[PDB]
Amino acid sequence: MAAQGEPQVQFKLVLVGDGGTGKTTFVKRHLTGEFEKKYVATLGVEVHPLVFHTNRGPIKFNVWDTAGQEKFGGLRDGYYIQAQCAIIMFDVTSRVTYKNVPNWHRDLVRVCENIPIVLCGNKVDIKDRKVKAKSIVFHRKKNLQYYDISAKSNYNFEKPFLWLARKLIGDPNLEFVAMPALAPPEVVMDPALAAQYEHDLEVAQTTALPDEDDDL
Repeated sequence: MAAQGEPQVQFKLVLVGDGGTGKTTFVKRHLTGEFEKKYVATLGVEVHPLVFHTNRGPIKFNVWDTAGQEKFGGLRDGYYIQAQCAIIMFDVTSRVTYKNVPNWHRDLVRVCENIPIVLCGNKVDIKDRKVKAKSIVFHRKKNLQYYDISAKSNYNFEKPFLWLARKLIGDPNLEFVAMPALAPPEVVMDPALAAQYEHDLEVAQTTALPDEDDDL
């Protein structure tokens, strides 16, 4: 990756979390990824090639999205194998989804040790947020980075991918030069709400009592 003219850098991204989190909606935000999606019958996985353009050139994250297998049970070893990075998604309106994040993390780490993982709390668009910055403590212990996301509004779509890219490449200076074509926001995430949520994360990030915050 250090030199130019090298063949395309692709990473296998495993997207896991409880059914109903909004994993499918999240992946589908990237239009090109949707258009180029491939369904692997044996696995029962939809692989979406998400191309992100960075300062160093294109980085492709082959996002493996489940076919809803998570609803009836765990995911097979084949799904997890050779994962370079992962995003574990929970729903901020459902406490249970957050509670099951340790289980997903454990299964993921068993197959792939020391891979960069971002935990994302989706559906921050919904006003009654149940899992707040105050209670998100899982990341500290596991050295995972946390991002508030809203699939519906394309809020912070770039951030998990960017952090993963930086860690994988090993360059903290990596920036996404252009934003990929994204499906138009279903709902608009209110700027005031976004600001408040980010502020909450930061306040406790500095080890204030809030948990995501204790995490940082």
